Amino acid sequence: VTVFAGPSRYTPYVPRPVAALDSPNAIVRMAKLVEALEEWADNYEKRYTREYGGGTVVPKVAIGAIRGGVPYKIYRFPELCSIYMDIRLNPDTNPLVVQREVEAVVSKLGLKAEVKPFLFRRGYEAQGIEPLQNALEVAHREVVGRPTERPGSPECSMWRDTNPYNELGIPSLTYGCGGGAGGGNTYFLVDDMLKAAKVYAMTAMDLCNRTP
Amino acid sequence: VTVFAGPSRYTPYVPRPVAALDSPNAIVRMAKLVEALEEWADNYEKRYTREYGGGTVVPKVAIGAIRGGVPYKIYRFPELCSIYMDIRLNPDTNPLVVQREVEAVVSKLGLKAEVKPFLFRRGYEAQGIEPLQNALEVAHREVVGRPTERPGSPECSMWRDTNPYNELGIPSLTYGCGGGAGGGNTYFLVDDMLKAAKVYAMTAMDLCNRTP
Amino acid sequence: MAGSNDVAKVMKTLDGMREGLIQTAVELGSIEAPTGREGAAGDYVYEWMARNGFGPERVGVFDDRFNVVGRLRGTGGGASLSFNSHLDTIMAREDTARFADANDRIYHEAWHEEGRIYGYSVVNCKGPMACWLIAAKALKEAGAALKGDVVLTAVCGEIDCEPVDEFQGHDYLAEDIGARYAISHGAISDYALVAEATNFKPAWVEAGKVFLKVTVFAGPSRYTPYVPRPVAALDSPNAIVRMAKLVEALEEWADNYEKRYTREYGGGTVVPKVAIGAIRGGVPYKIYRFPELCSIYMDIRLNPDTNPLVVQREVEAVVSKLGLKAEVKPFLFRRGYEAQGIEPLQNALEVAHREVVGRPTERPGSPECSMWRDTNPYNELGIPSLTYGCGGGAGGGNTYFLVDDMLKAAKVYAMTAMDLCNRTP
Ligand SMILES: O=C(O)c1cc([N+](=O)[O-])ccc1O
Ligand SMILES: O=C(O)c1cc([N+](=O)[O-])ccc1O
Ligand SMILES: O=C(O)c1cc([N+](=O)[O-])ccc1O
Ligand SMILES: [Mn+2]
Repeated sequence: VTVFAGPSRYTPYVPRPVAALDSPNAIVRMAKLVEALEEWADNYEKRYTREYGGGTVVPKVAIGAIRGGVPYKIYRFPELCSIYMDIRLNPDTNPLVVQREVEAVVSKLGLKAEVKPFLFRRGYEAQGIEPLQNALEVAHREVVGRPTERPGSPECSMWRDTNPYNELGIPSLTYGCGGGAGGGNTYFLVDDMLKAAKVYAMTAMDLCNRTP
Repeated sequence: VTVFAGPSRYTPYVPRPVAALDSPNAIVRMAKLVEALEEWADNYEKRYTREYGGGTVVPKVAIGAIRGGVPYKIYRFPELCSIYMDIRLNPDTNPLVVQREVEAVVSKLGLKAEVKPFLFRRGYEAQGIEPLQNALEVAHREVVGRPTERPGSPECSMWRDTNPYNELGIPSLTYGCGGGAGGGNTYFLVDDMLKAAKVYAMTAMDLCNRTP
Repeated sequence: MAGSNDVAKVMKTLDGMREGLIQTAVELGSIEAPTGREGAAGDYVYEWMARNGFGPERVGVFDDRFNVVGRLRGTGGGASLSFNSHLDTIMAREDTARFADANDRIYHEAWHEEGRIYGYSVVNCKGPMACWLIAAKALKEAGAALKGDVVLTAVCGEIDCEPVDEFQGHDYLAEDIGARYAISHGAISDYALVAEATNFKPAWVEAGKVFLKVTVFAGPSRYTPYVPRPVAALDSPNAIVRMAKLVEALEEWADNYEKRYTREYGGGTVVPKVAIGAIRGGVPYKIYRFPELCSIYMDIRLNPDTNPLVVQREVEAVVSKLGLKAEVKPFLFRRGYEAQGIEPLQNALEVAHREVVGRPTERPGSPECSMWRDTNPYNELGIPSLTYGCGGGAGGGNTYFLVDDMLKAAKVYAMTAMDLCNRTP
């Protein structure tokens, strides 16, 4: 998201006082856009929460980077300033819909901006997962002792490589020990790692002996 | 000015909703510092305006650059974010005093920050300027036709190379045709350029024939 | 003010760091680091400050010639004090053109024999540098209460090397990329103490300087079998010969220059001196024709109130009185300053000095007020600054410090900080 302003002025000529949204300094305007975008994000994750058999997807939003202009030439404030947003999608959300929502936040503030997508990947729920699901379930109850529980939302609402497999028709799930690093967990119990390796092996012995 | 926050979280784990000033995303907190610094800046130029024989100094403030973190790794928001400020000084202001004021703005918001100077240069009013002043005045009245006026404040309140000369004991002023580029003027009238070259020449013929 | 009971604790700590003080000086003095190659010395100080948690920054114009700046941060609301010394040393092993034996030992090395530390690199200037490094370490480890920051500034290029003619850029610069660069790019503070060797005598006046290149003209060039003889020296076609005459006229001017421009300031009495530091003309590998020109290079110190153009005209007159044609061209100008508003640092130091050294401070020796030290950049930029350390100056030239004296200076440095850094700006 690049917000435009201007005209550029050498610091001894900058007009003051001026309303934030009218500032010639694009950094100043962006700061106002950021709090509007944070509230939009607060409501986004709730509006687009969606439950699937494979888990509940809670799609979140973060502002991951900002810049404008360059640190080694600061005697003129920037005519532009960019923000970089990570916006997670549930499998059923079109990226263009999200872009218009953001274009609208900007429009409500009366700002001139460019909202440009530079990454798009689709999320998927597995189709025909039952054989792997079952093979794993059997192994899990043997090694861990109880039925499996429904996954925590953050671990359903990220990017993991189940997506490429699913996209290409290889039914796929994710499973391992410990809390996610995004959490952030910083360790594994050696005993749990051993448990997992056992589950992985058992899963293989079931599944790899079926005829396709 | 670097604002600190954290802890870093993978986008699917970001806590919402959170008050801006309590946000784990330093960019979010920074937006809030930017508003406080913009108000402080509106008042700074008035509080430190000061009138001298060589002109009236109106010292301004601009935020010239912002960044955090990097655009090519945005899946975790930054724990820090930096701002880069141009703060003009009248010849009589200690830089450390200004730093304390900026640290105070930060403190009033309950933020943890580093306010670190990376540039300091002094401004000067000329001493013992009269002979040059006089030669120039005379030449100016012959070529332009009326007396010189007191300069516009932005042209007194910037950085020009009169400062190194005055610092080193060489009485020095600035003088030319047209509006300043920080203005921003984008052309000169050839007639005005010719007038200046005449004023320069006459100034030289007077002054360089005076005894030191 | 200085703490009552918190001083004794810090002093005790300093008594226990004596050998650490010694090794630091010796290791530091041992590094080959003449002006132009202080890189390695900077690297040492950076990792020393880093280990002791002063969070150093490299602040420089080149990646191999830089200043090192760290801080000992205070609780809040106090005055800042800089401690400053320089990383370069005087003699390079290269320099057979100014010294009779460029490769002595005292010129390049540093060792602890007897409870003394020998070496020009220690007198100027790693001895005093070690002192405040240790003082800072003591303050930090003793948990001394300081409201203000202590800024630790180790600079490059203090020694008066300057570029001229075909000698340009990285290899020949000094002061332009040293302290004044560091201060201009962050190393600012309320007051500054420059640790160089005075003898426990504070100085807060220093001299400026103007360097003149004087080229005398003659001619016409003649192949040696054609040179006209006999001719009065001042009429010689050989510019070398005429210069020889100008040289004794300039030496006479110099004997009187220093006396005429002696001036007494509160910060010390300035006796500004003159030396001819170099001569050349023309080239050694083509001597079959004498030169039509010959240049001389003069170091002329200025008191704080003398315009360099005034001095240039005096030299031009000397040339004129001999009936010679010459170009007197300046290729270096720096101003000297007396500290303004120095009293708080003066007082903090005075009290400390009397606790440790035992007697009042005396007025400084003239050469130490009439030289170039890094007080000039600090004062030029509005940071009141004085000089103070142990031992005799290398310009003397002294060649050693007493360890007992170094321990004393480090103690004086600490007390000064404990006083000053708790005053309100
Ligand atoms: O699987 C994860 O937890 C995970 C976390 C991050 N991250 O916190 O940035 C990135 C990729 C991951 O797979
Ligand atoms: O002299 C000026 O007007 C001037 C303007 C800028 N600027 O607008 O960035 C910089 C240097 C200047 O001298
Ligand atoms: O500080 C000094 O004593 C000093 C001496 C010389 N020198 O003797 O050539 C040069 C630079 C100095 O700072
Ligand atoms: Mn020195």
